[PDB]
Amino acid sequence: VVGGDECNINEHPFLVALYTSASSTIHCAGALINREWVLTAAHCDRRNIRIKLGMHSKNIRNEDEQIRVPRGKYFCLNTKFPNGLDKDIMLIRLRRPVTYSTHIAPVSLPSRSRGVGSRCRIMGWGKISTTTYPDVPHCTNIFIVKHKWCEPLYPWVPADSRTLCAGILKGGRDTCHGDSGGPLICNGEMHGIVAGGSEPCGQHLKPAVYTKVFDYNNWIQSIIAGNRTVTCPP
Ligand SMILES: *[C@@H]1O[C@H](CO)[C@@H](O)[C@H](O)[C@H]1NC(C)=O
Repeated sequence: VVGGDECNINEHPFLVALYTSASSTIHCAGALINREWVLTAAHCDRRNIRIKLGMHSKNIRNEDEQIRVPRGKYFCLNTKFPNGLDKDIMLIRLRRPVTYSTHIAPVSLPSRSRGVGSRCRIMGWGKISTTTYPDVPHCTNIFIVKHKWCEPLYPWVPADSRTLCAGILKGGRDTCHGDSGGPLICNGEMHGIVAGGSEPCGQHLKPAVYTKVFDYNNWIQSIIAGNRTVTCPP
Protein backbone atom coordinates (compact mmCIF):
# COMPACT_ATOMS: atom_id res chain seq x y z
CA VAL A 1 0.00 0.00 0.00
CA VAL A 2 1.47 3.36 -1.02
CA GLY A 3 0.64 6.74 0.45
CA GLY A 4 -0.19 5.42 3.90
CA ASP A 5 1.56 4.39 7.11
CA GLU A 6 1.88 1.36 9.38
CA CYS A 7 -1.60 0.19 10.40
CA ASN A 8 -2.78 0.42 13.99
CA ILE A 9 -1.92 -2.97 15.50
CA ASN A 10 -5.53 -3.63 16.56
CA GLU A 11 -7.37 -2.43 13.45
CA HIS A 12 -6.87 -5.40 11.10
CA PRO A 13 -7.76 -8.55 13.09
CA PHE A 14 -9.51 -10.01 10.04
CA LEU A 15 -6.43 -9.56 7.83
CA VAL A 16 -4.49 -12.69 6.92
CA ALA A 17 -1.23 -13.09 5.01
CA LEU A 18 -0.78 -15.73 2.33
CA TYR A 19 2.51 -17.40 1.46
CA THR A 20 3.63 -20.91 0.50
CA SER A 21 5.49 -23.87 1.99
CA ALA A 22 8.34 -23.00 -0.36
CA SER A 23 8.54 -19.24 0.22
CA SER A 24 8.00 -17.00 3.24
CA THR A 25 7.28 -14.10 0.90
CA ILE A 26 3.77 -12.71 1.36
CA HIS A 27 2.40 -12.85 -2.18
CA CYS A 28 -1.14 -11.84 -1.17
CA ALA A 29 -3.52 -11.06 1.67
CA GLY A 30 -6.98 -12.35 2.55
CA ALA A 31 -9.80 -11.76 5.04
CA LEU A 32 -11.18 -14.00 7.78
CA ILE A 33 -14.96 -14.47 7.35
CA ASN A 34 -15.55 -16.75 10.33
CA ARG A 35 -13.57 -19.25 12.41
CA GLU A 36 -12.62 -21.47 9.47
CA TRP A 37 -13.10 -19.49 6.24
CA VAL A 38 -10.91 -16.93 4.47
CA LEU A 39 -11.90 -14.80 1.48
CA THR A 40 -9.22 -13.75 -1.02
CA ALA A 41 -8.54 -13.36 -4.76
CA ALA A 42 -8.45 -16.40 -7.05
CA HIS A 43 -5.13 -15.36 -8.60
CA CYS A 44 -3.60 -15.58 -5.11
CA ASP A 45 -3.97 -19.34 -5.21
CA ARG A 46 -0.79 -21.47 -5.10
CA ARG A 47 -0.09 -25.19 -4.80
CA ASN A 48 0.90 -25.29 -1.11
CA ILE A 49 -0.76 -22.23 0.40
CA ARG A 50 0.15 -21.19 3.94
CA ILE A 51 -1.95 -18.68 5.88
CA LYS A 52 -0.74 -16.48 8.73
CA LEU A 53 -3.48 -15.15 11.01
CA GLY A 54 -3.15 -12.65 13.87
CA MET A 55 0.04 -11.20 12.44
CA HIS A 56 1.21 -7.59 12.30
CA SER A 57 5.02 -7.54 12.10
CA LYS A 58 6.70 -10.34 10.13
CA ASN A 59 9.61 -10.13 12.59
CA ILE A 60 7.84 -9.81 15.96
CA ARG A 61 5.04 -12.34 16.37
CA ASN A 62 1.84 -11.50 18.20
CA GLU A 63 1.01 -13.75 21.13
CA ASP A 64 -2.01 -15.10 19.24
CA GLU A 65 -0.42 -15.47 15.80
CA GLN A 66 -1.52 -18.69 14.04
CA ILE A 67 -0.58 -20.65 10.92
CA ARG A 68 -3.06 -22.68 8.88
CA VAL A 69 -3.26 -24.64 5.63
CA PRO A 70 -6.34 -25.11 3.46
CA ARG A 71 -8.61 -28.15 3.69
CA GLY A 72 -10.59 -26.85 0.72
CA LYS A 73 -10.47 -24.10 -1.91
CA TYR A 74 -13.46 -22.91 -3.93
CA PHE A 75 -13.77 -20.83 -7.11
CA CYS A 76 -16.29 -19.49 -9.58
CA LEU A 77 -16.49 -21.97 -12.43
CA ASN A 78 -18.66 -19.91 -14.80
CA THR A 79 -16.18 -17.21 -15.83
CA LYS A 80 -15.79 -15.26 -19.06
CA PHE A 81 -12.04 -15.81 -19.16
CA PRO A 82 -10.67 -19.35 -18.87
CA ASN A 83 -8.09 -18.15 -16.32
CA GLY A 84 -11.06 -16.92 -14.30
CA LEU A 85 -9.68 -13.42 -13.72
CA ASP A 86 -12.98 -11.69 -14.48
CA LYS A 87 -14.36 -13.16 -11.24
CA ASP A 88 -11.24 -12.85 -9.12
CA ILE A 89 -12.43 -14.43 -5.88
CA MET A 90 -11.75 -17.60 -3.91
CA LEU A 91 -12.83 -19.14 -0.63
CA ILE A 92 -10.33 -21.06 1.47
CA ARG A 93 -11.53 -23.36 4.23
CA LEU A 94 -8.96 -23.66 7.02
CA ARG A 95 -7.89 -27.21 7.94
CA ARG A 96 -8.44 -26.33 11.60
CA PRO A 97 -10.44 -23.36 12.90
CA VAL A 98 -9.04 -20.41 14.81
CA THR A 99 -10.46 -18.83 17.95
CA TYR A 100 -11.17 -15.13 18.08
CA SER A 101 -8.78 -12.90 20.00
CA THR A 102 -7.36 -9.37 19.92
CA HIS A 103 -5.57 -9.91 16.61
CA ILE A 104 -7.95 -12.49 15.11
CA ALA A 105 -11.58 -11.57 14.33
CA PRO A 106 -14.00 -11.93 11.41
CA VAL A 107 -14.91 -9.11 9.06
CA SER A 108 -18.58 -8.81 8.12
CA LEU A 109 -19.78 -9.14 4.54
CA PRO A 110 -21.52 -6.09 3.03
CA SER A 111 -25.14 -5.64 4.13
CA ARG A 112 -25.88 -3.42 1.15
CA SER A 113 -24.19 -2.18 -2.00
CA ARG A 114 -22.03 0.95 -1.70
CA GLY A 115 -20.72 2.92 -4.63
CA VAL A 116 -19.07 6.02 -6.04
CA GLY A 117 -18.05 8.47 -3.34
CA SER A 118 -17.77 5.90 -0.54
CA ARG A 119 -14.64 6.29 1.58
CA CYS A 120 -12.88 3.00 2.17
CA ARG A 121 -9.67 1.70 3.71
CA ILE A 122 -7.06 -0.58 2.14
CA MET A 123 -4.33 -2.52 3.91
CA GLY A 124 -1.63 -5.06 3.24
CA TRP A 125 2.05 -6.02 3.35
CA GLY A 126 2.58 -5.02 -0.29
CA LYS A 127 5.02 -2.42 -1.65
CA ILE A 128 5.04 0.96 0.10
CA SER A 129 7.45 2.51 -2.39
CA THR A 130 9.59 1.54 -5.38
CA THR A 131 10.86 -1.99 -4.68
CA THR A 132 10.22 -1.65 -0.92
CA TYR A 133 8.18 -4.18 1.11
CA PRO A 134 7.33 -3.41 4.76
CA ASP A 135 7.65 -5.79 7.71
CA VAL A 136 4.34 -4.47 9.02
CA PRO A 137 1.08 -3.94 7.13
CA HIS A 138 0.34 -0.43 5.83
CA CYS A 139 -3.04 1.29 5.67
CA THR A 140 -4.61 4.27 3.91
CA ASN A 141 -8.00 5.60 2.84
CA ILE A 142 -9.26 5.74 -0.74
CA PHE A 143 -12.54 6.37 -2.55
CA ILE A 144 -14.72 4.24 -4.78
CA VAL A 145 -14.71 6.19 -8.04
CA LYS A 146 -16.71 5.93 -11.27
CA HIS A 147 -16.18 2.46 -12.72
CA LYS A 148 -15.43 4.12 -16.09
CA TRP A 149 -11.93 5.01 -14.83
CA CYS A 150 -10.99 1.32 -14.68
CA GLU A 151 -12.64 -0.10 -17.83
CA PRO A 152 -10.13 1.42 -20.29
CA LEU A 153 -7.02 0.65 -18.20
CA TYR A 154 -8.02 -2.95 -17.65
CA PRO A 155 -10.03 -3.71 -20.85
CA TRP A 156 -10.68 -7.12 -19.26
CA VAL A 157 -12.85 -5.45 -16.61
CA PRO A 158 -15.93 -4.53 -18.68
CA ALA A 159 -18.59 -2.00 -17.70
CA ASP A 160 -20.73 -4.76 -16.19
CA SER A 161 -17.89 -6.37 -14.25
CA ARG A 162 -18.85 -7.23 -10.66
CA THR A 163 -16.03 -4.99 -9.49
CA LEU A 164 -15.48 -1.64 -7.79
CA CYS A 165 -13.01 0.91 -9.15
CA ALA A 166 -11.21 2.70 -6.32
CA GLY A 167 -8.25 4.85 -5.31
CA ILE A 168 -7.33 8.54 -5.48
CA LEU A 169 -7.62 10.11 -8.93
CA LYS A 170 -4.78 12.49 -8.12
CA GLY A 171 -2.63 9.45 -7.32
CA GLY A 172 -0.45 8.82 -4.28
CA ARG A 173 -2.58 6.18 -2.49
CA ASP A 174 -3.23 2.74 -3.94
CA THR A 175 -2.85 -1.00 -3.33
CA CYS A 176 0.35 -2.50 -4.78
CA HIS A 177 2.16 -5.74 -5.56
CA GLY A 178 1.70 -8.06 -2.61
CA ASP A 179 -1.62 -6.44 -1.60
CA SER A 180 -3.82 -8.50 -3.95
CA GLY A 181 -6.48 -10.57 -2.24
CA GLY A 182 -6.73 -8.17 0.68
CA PRO A 183 -9.96 -6.52 1.90
CA LEU A 184 -11.35 -3.12 0.92
CA ILE A 185 -13.19 -1.96 4.05
CA CYS A 186 -16.03 0.55 3.75
CA ASN A 187 -18.26 1.44 6.71
CA GLY A 188 -16.89 -1.45 8.76
CA GLU A 189 -17.72 -4.07 6.12
CA MET A 190 -15.64 -5.86 3.49
CA HIS A 191 -16.90 -4.44 0.20
CA GLY A 192 -14.00 -5.51 -1.96
CA ILE A 193 -11.18 -7.96 -2.57
CA VAL A 194 -8.03 -6.44 -4.03
CA ALA A 195 -7.85 -7.71 -7.61
CA GLY A 196 -5.22 -5.51 -9.18
CA GLY A 197 -4.07 -2.15 -10.45
CA SER A 198 -1.44 -0.53 -12.65
CA GLU A 199 2.33 -0.77 -12.21
CA PRO A 200 3.83 1.19 -10.71
CA CYS A 201 0.99 1.70 -8.22
CA GLY A 202 -0.33 5.10 -7.17
CA GLN A 203 -0.22 6.72 -10.61
CA HIS A 204 -2.30 9.78 -11.47
CA LEU A 205 -5.70 8.77 -12.88
CA LYS A 206 -5.08 5.03 -12.47
CA PRO A 207 -7.34 3.65 -9.74
CA ALA A 208 -7.34 -0.09 -8.98
CA VAL A 209 -9.86 -2.91 -9.33
CA TYR A 210 -11.58 -4.62 -6.41
CA THR A 211 -13.93 -7.60 -6.70
CA LYS A 212 -17.36 -6.44 -5.49
CA VAL A 213 -18.09 -8.75 -2.55
CA PHE A 214 -21.77 -7.80 -2.16
CA ASP A 215 -22.66 -9.53 -5.43
CA TYR A 216 -21.04 -12.75 -4.20
CA ASN A 217 -22.72 -12.79 -0.76
CA ASN A 218 -25.16 -15.58 -1.57
CA TRP A 219 -22.47 -17.67 -3.28
CA ILE A 220 -20.16 -17.21 -0.29
CA GLN A 221 -22.81 -18.12 2.26
CA SER A 222 -23.95 -21.15 0.25
CA ILE A 223 -20.40 -22.48 -0.06
CA ILE A 224 -19.74 -21.97 3.65
CA ALA A 225 -23.01 -23.78 4.35
CA GLY A 226 -21.78 -26.82 2.42
CA ASN A 227 -23.43 -26.39 -0.97
CA ARG A 228 -21.18 -27.58 -3.79
CA THR A 229 -23.29 -26.99 -6.90
CA VAL A 230 -24.15 -23.34 -6.27
CA THR A 231 -22.70 -21.09 -8.99
CA CYS A 232 -21.28 -17.58 -8.80
CA PRO A 233 -23.45 -14.66 -9.88
CA PRO A 234 -23.63 -14.60 -13.70
C1 LIG B 1 -27.36 -25.48 -3.61
O1 LIG B 1 -27.67 -24.13 -4.00
C2 LIG B 1 -28.53 -24.07 -5.17
C3 LIG B 1 -28.71 -22.61 -5.51
O2 LIG B 1 -29.28 -21.89 -4.43
C4 LIG B 1 -29.87 -24.75 -4.87
O3 LIG B 1 -30.69 -24.73 -6.03
C5 LIG B 1 -29.64 -26.19 -4.43
O4 LIG B 1 -30.87 -26.78 -4.03
C6 LIG B 1 -28.64 -26.24 -3.27
N1 LIG B 1 -28.33 -27.63 -2.96
C7 LIG B 1 -28.34 -28.05 -1.71
C8 LIG B 1 -27.16 -28.89 -1.24
O5 LIG B 1 -29.26 -27.79 -0.93
